[PDB]
Amino acid sequence: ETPLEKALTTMVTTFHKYSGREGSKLTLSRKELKELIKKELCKESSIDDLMKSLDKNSDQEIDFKEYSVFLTMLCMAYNDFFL
Amino acid sequence: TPLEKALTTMVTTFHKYSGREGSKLTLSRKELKELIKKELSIDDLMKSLDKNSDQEIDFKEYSVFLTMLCMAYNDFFL
Ligand SMILES: [Ca+2]
Ligand SMILES: [Ca+2]
Ligand SMILES: [Ca+2]
Ligand SMILES: [Ca+2]
Repeated sequence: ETPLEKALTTMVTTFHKYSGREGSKLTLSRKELKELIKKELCKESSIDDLMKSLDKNSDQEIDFKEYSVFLTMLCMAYNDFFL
Repeated sequence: TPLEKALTTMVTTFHKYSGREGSKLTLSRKELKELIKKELSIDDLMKSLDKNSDQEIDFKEYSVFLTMLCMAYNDFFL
């Protein structure tokens, strides 16, 4: 309906358009995360550094809460460009 | 990239409402109540989000709101 609701909707579906390609469909592996960004945001394994930043449980996959934190970092940054 | 357009909606919506009164960088109770009603009680949500008890929602605090919503949307998606 409203652009905000449509925004939220994109965040949740985008997660699942990539998490279900391999392994648990609930978690983005390294590969799924790399496909995610490259195709949906703006690429060498500095994915590694990100993985590290986001992967709280050191299980080497990004679950949905963990992705939620990525989305936040992005918003904070989009917010500063905005000013 | 829709994702990007989504993140864009996140920040501009905040600012579409934060600069109406008081600091242009925070949402008062009134601005918050505007956001939400036009874009999707408050007292109990204020209490939830207002980490510093200053009675304004700064951008980080709004961030925690957006997360709450995604967690939810993620459920209705299952
Ligand atoms: Ca997966
Ligand atoms: Ca993890
Ligand atoms: Ca304000
Ligand atoms: Ca506050």
